[PDB]
Amino acid sequence: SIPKEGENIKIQSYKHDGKIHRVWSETTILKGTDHVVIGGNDHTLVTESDGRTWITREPAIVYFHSEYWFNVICMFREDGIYYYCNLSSPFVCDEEALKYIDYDLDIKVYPNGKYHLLDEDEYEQHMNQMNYPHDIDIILRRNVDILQQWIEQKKGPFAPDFIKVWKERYKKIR
Ligand SMILES: Nc1nc(O)c2ncn([C@H]3O[C@H](COP(=O)(O)OP(O)(O)=S)[C@H](O)[C@@H]3O)c2n1
Ligand SMILES: [Mg+2]
Ligand SMILES: [Mg+2]
Repeated sequence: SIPKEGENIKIQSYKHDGKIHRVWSETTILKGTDHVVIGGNDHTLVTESDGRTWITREPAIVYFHSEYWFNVICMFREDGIYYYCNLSSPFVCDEEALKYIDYDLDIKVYPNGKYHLLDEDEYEQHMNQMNYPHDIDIILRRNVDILQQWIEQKKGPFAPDFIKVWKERYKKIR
C-alpha cells in the first residue's frame, strides 16, 4: 500500500458523500514511507466530477501525510513557487490510487509566503449539506491553524531546502 519510488500513480479526491471530486492521472513517486508520500507531476491529465479532462501546464511536487488532515501541492509557475493546500482526510493508498477526502477549505501561498484561506463559505455550505460530524469540523479547524503555523515556520513542504531537494529529484527522474 506504500507506493514505490519511480511508480506512476493516480490520485483520487472524493467528497464526504463518496462522490469523486478530482482525479490526477499520473504522478511519479519520489518518496514513499509509513507517514509521507512525495510525488511530482507535469502535464498530467486531470478529471473533474462531470468527467471533463484538462492538462496541468507546469511541474508540481505533491506532499501527502498519513496523520495530518491536509495535503500540499507546490506549483512551479513562471512568476514563482505557489502552494495550494487542501484540508482533507489523511491519505490511503492502494493499487488503484492514492485516495483522500477533500474538505473544501484550501490555502493559497504566494511566492513570498503570504497565505490566503479559501472556500470558508463553501465549507460551511457543504458541512450542512453532507452533515460533517462535529469531530471532523474540530479536526479541520485545528488543521487550518497547524497549516498556517507550518507556512509561517517554513516547515515540511514549505522549507526552501524541501523544494531544492525534491524539484531536482523530480527533474532527474522525468
Ligand atoms: N483549466 C481548468 N479547468 C477546470 O475545470 C478546473 N477545475 C479546477 N481547476 C483548478 O484545479 C486547481 C484547484 O481548482 P479549485 O481551487 O477551483 O478547486 P475546488 O476543489 O475548490 S472546485 C487549480 O488551482 C486550478 O484552478 C481547473 N482548471
Ligand atoms: Mg480542496
Ligand atoms: Mg475548495
